[PDB]
Amino acid sequence: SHMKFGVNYTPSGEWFYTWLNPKWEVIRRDLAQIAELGADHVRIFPLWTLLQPNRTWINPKALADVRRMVELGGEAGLDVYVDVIQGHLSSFDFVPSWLVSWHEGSMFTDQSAIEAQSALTEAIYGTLSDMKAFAGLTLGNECNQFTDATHPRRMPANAEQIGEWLDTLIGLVAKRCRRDGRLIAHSENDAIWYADGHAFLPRYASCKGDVTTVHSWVFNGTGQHYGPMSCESLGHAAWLVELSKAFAADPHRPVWVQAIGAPGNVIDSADAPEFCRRSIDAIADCPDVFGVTWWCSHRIPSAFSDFPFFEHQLGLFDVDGTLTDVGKAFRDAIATHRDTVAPPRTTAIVIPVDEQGDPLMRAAQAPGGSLFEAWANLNRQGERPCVITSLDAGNPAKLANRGIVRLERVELVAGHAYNAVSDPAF
Amino acid sequence: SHMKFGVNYTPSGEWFYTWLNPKWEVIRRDLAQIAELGADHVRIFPLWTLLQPNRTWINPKALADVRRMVELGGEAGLDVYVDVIQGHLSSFDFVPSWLVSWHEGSMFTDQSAIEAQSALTEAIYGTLSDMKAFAGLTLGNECNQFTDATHPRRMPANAEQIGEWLDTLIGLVAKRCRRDGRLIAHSENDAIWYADGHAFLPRYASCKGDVTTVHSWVFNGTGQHYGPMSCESLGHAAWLVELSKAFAADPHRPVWVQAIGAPGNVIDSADAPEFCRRSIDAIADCPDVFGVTWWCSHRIPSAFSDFPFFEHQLGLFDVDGTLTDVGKAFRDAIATHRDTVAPPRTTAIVIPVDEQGDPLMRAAQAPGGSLFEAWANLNRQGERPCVITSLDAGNPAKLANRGIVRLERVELVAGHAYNAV
Ligand SMILES: CC(=O)N[C@@H]1[C@@H](O)[C@H](O)[C@@H](CO)O[C@H]1O
Ligand SMILES: CC(=O)N[C@@H]1[C@@H](O)[C@H](O)[C@@H](CO)O[C@H]1O
Ligand code: NA
Repeated sequence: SHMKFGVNYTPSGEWFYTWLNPKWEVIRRDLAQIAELGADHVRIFPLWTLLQPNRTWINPKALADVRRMVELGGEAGLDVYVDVIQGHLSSFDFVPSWLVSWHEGSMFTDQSAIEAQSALTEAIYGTLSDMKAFAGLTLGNECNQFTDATHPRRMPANAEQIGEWLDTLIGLVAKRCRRDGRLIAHSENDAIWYADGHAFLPRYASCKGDVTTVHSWVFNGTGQHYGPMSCESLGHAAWLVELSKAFAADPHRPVWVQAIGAPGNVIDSADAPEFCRRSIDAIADCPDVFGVTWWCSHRIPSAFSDFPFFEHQLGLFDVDGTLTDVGKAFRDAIATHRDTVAPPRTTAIVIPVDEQGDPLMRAAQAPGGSLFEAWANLNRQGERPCVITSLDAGNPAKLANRGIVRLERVELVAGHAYNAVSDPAF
Repeated sequence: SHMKFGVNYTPSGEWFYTWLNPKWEVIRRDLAQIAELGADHVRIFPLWTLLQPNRTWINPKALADVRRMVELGGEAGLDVYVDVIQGHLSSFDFVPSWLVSWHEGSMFTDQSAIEAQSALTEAIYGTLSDMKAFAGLTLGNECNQFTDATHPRRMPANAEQIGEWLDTLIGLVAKRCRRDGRLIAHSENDAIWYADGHAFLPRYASCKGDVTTVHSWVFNGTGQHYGPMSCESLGHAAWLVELSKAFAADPHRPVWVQAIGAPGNVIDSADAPEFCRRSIDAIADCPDVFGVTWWCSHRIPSAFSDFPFFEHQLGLFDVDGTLTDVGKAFRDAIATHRDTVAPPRTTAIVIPVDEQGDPLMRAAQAPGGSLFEAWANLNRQGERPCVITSLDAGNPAKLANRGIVRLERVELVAGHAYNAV
């Protein structure tokens, strides 16, 4: 099992505002730059407001521009994954006018909105279905943030409705994807792992869609509470990988670290290269990792305002296309880990779950929680821990299937370090 | 004093979603159709989300597309008025990501947002300043709806802050407009005239900017309470014209009926042509009317969803491009009233106001109110009433300046018909 290595593509010069009038020669250079790092894929992000400005009209020009960006990715030698619904990017919401204010509604429970997102998922897949470089689709970037209790314009949903939303949209394309050789996934931020009462449940990420996605951001309280270059912080992405597997029905389901960056609000810019290198060392020591997709390709121009300041500095390339120090670190990490194979992990911490396989207390596996710290401490001691649920602890078939020979039990104690946002202003 | 006649331009085929990828040959045909009616101007509506996707970046392609649309209006023989901030159109809000949810803010009070709207106003004027067909700008369509308490995502402001917002944005371009021969205006929905407690005040519409704008929509309770083809309904636009003048410092300031339609949620479709004709008859008998701008040019395609159903039928041309019966009525109204000059109105009903010139009770001038009905009843009787405030009533200079020789005082009685949506 060998990891893919890719980059989340932020267009240079105009960011995602480039979709209004893409500068195709710049986008061509951007993607060639990414390929020259040794990346094998990119993840790209069209805007929902431009794709679907009316509930029952999808803009053909927006679809054609997505196709053109995929085409240029292929011409650079990259596989291209497309996120369908943004939705949310870098602290900003892009919600079409037919779901705001006078037309406020929940994308998760309004049947007419669900039908619209279904039409959009089918239109994106159908537009791209003939492209050799089109590698797969994700429903959208961290869509669960819209339903969290923290959201200022929350779209309500209970957990059963979220399950139906995922099943509906994934089920539109899952059969096509498997027959065509493409991937279908969905993406939640870490509230799915950490926030008690959150309507997206851990098993949804680990059982629905073809691969589990995790987005690893140590500004979530981990870097603040333990230190930016602590083992808890450097190992955070590996923790999410191993945590997610506890909730998977498939004992070797791949886990995609679909976004990870070195955020300057907690990690000193001089440490970001080492953070990159050592975070990927830790990821590479987890079996069945689908790939690592760094956030992000290009710095945000300083002309653009209201981003959390660190978001500007996340790029592997600066605004002119020059490689940054983190870019150099990621390039070297790809070369280092192209054929790293991780050995099985055989000591498991046990997460108490209910009869449906859901955590009794997600706060216990959040930064500062008893389960979070049990894993981190076994990790620091060199024991390479994995994670199972209490239900599977009594299932020798799955245990033997994963090669687990030792169990570690701890009680639930909530952590209080978790940050649901990236910046104090939110 | 002669009226201009124009149309609010809704692009055929794709509505304002056309701004994503304008079909310029279709837009050229749209504007040629409008000119063939005998219209002399159009009002057009760029989208804020496309113009200013970041607080400190205005999209040059969006500016250039506005310029191209103005150019084609001129080539069709039309003057083009541009609304800067949409903002709000036909029940939908278009608010950039940097002012919503995690970035929620008030366009009326957040200084950084005010500076962004200032940059956008200057960029629109500067982009269009060399265009012969560019006739003027309005800050945006019914922007006050964002601060109304009825709005589900309200942008708060008190009346003093609204006044400063207007003064700030208008003052950016007012001198340039006067020097270049163009107009600067702002636009509120009728909450400014009717909604007690609303932070936009009547005198703002009648004193700030170069001309008063009124948008006349009888689904506001007038048609429901009196009947869609009652004199109260047919005269509602003329009423807004004459009511607005009471709060104007300038005794001959022009009043622009900048939007008026025959909404099918209260007016039977078979009656809409007569509603058009007779509403304009009443408007044409008010002096100092800048113009009448019908809502709207082209019907919204039935493929588009979530509009109030009546919005689909407001266009003068059908989805196939054929002239509707209301379009024929508007075309004939232009021919009828191109050279109508309204004589002075000399009998005034008096609006009690406080020392700042604000109504003591806006509900009394709202549908169902005593002042609203006193005007409609005098107009129905052929008395051609105008409107002054109680402050005016003890100012012989202004009274003489407007030619007012008779006053009618009426006791305040609140109306209850007003619909804010
Ligand atoms: C409002 C806010 O800051 N949201 C951020 C989001 O932009 C980011 O993608 C995510 C990563 O986990 O973390 C959230 O807290
Ligand atoms: C939410 C809603 O219906 N808003 C409408 C607005 O679209 C219309 O332009 C205006 C005309 O006066 O009346 C408001 O009530
Ligand atoms: Na529960």
